[PDB]
Amino acid sequence: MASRLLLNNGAKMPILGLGTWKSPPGQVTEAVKVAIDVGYRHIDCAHVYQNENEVGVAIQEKLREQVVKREELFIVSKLWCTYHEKGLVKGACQKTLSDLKLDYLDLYLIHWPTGFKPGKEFFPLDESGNVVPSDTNILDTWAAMEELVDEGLVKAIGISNFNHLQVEMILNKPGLKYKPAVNQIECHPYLTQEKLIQYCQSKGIVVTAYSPLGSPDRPWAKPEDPSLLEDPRIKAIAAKHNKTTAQVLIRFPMQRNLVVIPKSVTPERIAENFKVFDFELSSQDMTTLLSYNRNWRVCALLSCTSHKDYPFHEEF
Ligand SMILES: NC(=O)c1ccc[n+]([C@@H]2O[C@H](COP(=O)([O-])OP(=O)(O)OC[C@H]3O[C@@H](n4cnc5c(N)ncnc54)[C@H](OP(=O)(O)O)[C@@H]3O)[C@@H](O)[C@H]2O)c1
Ligand SMILES: CC(=O)Oc1ccccc1C(=O)Nc1ncc([N+](=O)[O-])s1
Repeated sequence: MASRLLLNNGAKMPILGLGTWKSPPGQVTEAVKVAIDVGYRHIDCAHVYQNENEVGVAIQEKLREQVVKREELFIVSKLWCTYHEKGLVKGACQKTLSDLKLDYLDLYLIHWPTGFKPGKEFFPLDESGNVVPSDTNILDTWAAMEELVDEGLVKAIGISNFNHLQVEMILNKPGLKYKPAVNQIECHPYLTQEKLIQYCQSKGIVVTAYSPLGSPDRPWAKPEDPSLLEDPRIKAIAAKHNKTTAQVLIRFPMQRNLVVIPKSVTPERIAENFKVFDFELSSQDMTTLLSYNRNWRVCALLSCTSHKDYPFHEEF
């Protein structure tokens, strides 16, 4: 097992990163500092997580402490849906850079394929509970992303929650300058993404697996919901390797050649989640974990099912 994957921009991306969605501003600074100390060199961020300033403080302090050099870190952020208009893309990126206190991002993703009405609401909704869309399309937004590479603001650009037809649309864009480097998608044993992964990987697009532990702190979690961390089949596999269930769930996408980004603000867990390079899941473990697929999504973007670019109508 190698620790980094080669992207189609020629850069290498650490296969393990720290997630920061739901990491409070008052805890994420310590969380990122601890991650850096124990060996994480990839942090997954987003404007919409409302904590990029506090992530940037942690990064800046570790650089000042000479713990790590900038070129050794791989920092990822994401363009929010209200900024899909070509004229707003650069300014959204610069705002993220200012918050993170960085000169450049290693990777900037379109967070969702769906553009939302521009303004001061992350999620403009109407009386039907549906999102107010913007007059944008993914190809024009992609063109604006491409300019950020030429302007040196980001080293790589990519997409998130795009289905394979949406990836194909970009790959066939008239005037395409840069292929997406990464498609970041939800992936875990209840949503195995076999076709979308095979598709992206066949195109040289690296897949990042999000919510690998099943996002147990997701704000919409219900007692009747399944739980990967408490799944007794997965506990059994973990017991066999003398590892925790979290460690199995993190190692699982790694062996499929995916990048994986488990989130924690707990120092012991941040350390524990990193201890995944000292064992291997067997071929049958992998086949068994894949058999648990139920196409069960934590992030289904249910407020946008009528948006023209809603990604989860298609099979994959
Ligand atoms: N592109 C997108 O649209 C998108 C969507 C969702 C997520 N993401 C990214 O993916 C990252 C990870 O996904 P996620 O935050 O949804 O959930 P996740 O990483 O699957 O799970 C996070 C939850 O698991 C807990 N946890 C972490 N390590 C644990 C361990 N060793 N044992 C027991 N519990 C543990 C955390 O608790 P504590 O924090 O309290 O320790 C937190 O409650 C996000 O933070 C974000 O960066 C991206
Ligand atoms: C359904 C709903 O309203 O869930 C919530 C309940 C409480 C607090 C926050 C959310 C929420 O939607 N948070 C998000 N952060 C990032 C998001 N993204 O990237 O799409 S959505």
